[PDB]
Amino acid sequence: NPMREIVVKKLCINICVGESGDRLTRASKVLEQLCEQTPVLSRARLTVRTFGIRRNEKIAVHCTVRGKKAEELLEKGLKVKEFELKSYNFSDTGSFGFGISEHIDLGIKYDPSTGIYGMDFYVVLGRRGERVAHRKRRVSRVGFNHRVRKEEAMKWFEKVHDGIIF
RNA sequence: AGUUUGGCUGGGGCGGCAUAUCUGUUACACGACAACGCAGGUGUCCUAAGGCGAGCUCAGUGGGAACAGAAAUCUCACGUG
Ligand SMILES: [Mg+2]
Ligand SMILES: [Mg+2]
Ligand code: NA
Repeated sequence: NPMREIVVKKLCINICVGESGDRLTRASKVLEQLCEQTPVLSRARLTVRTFGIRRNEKIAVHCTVRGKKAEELLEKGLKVKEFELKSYNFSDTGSFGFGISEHIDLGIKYDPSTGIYGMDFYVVLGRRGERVAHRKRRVSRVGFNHRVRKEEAMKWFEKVHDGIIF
């Protein structure tokens, strides 16, 4: 069927830094730069003495991207990881992710003020017509065979660009 | 000089509060029912923790992502409470 193909729904970038000061402020500037889109902050839940954080205190910053920018951002990440992944990176849901250690490598001019950060990339894949599980009116469940499974995920990956090590 | 120096109570005293009151059970499938019977509360707190409209779904579990681990943040699914 023409609309049984697998497309990329969204790509989510997350930066999980500690503290709630200038480190968070600079990280937000870096993310909104690479994302050309306003990011949002996140607050903790519990209080942990070991991690030195309190409840509802600013910790991380993240954003989500859909469309062409999502596609090209994904390409840059795979280029940094030379289009090479591992077997234990794909979930049975039908998604996968990875992480770069230095934000310089993506092709961003280093600035001596912001510093160097690492980031997380997560990609969600699914067919067309999943809105039935998200619309306000007459919400239902997607069919089982229509759902995306893990085996089809790597096959999609190799099709666009191979290089998976089991 | 005048007067007073609580009560209940398996005698009275010391102890306790069964002295004004709320929930479950004793209580015998309407209602009502005792003991110093059992297990616990009350003399406060809130300009929002009051009023309404809208949006959302909780506890938890499983699969995934640099530092990150049993436990930090992001994502998908299940989830009659
Ligand atoms: Mg009767
Ligand atoms: Mg009765
Ligand atoms: Na007496």
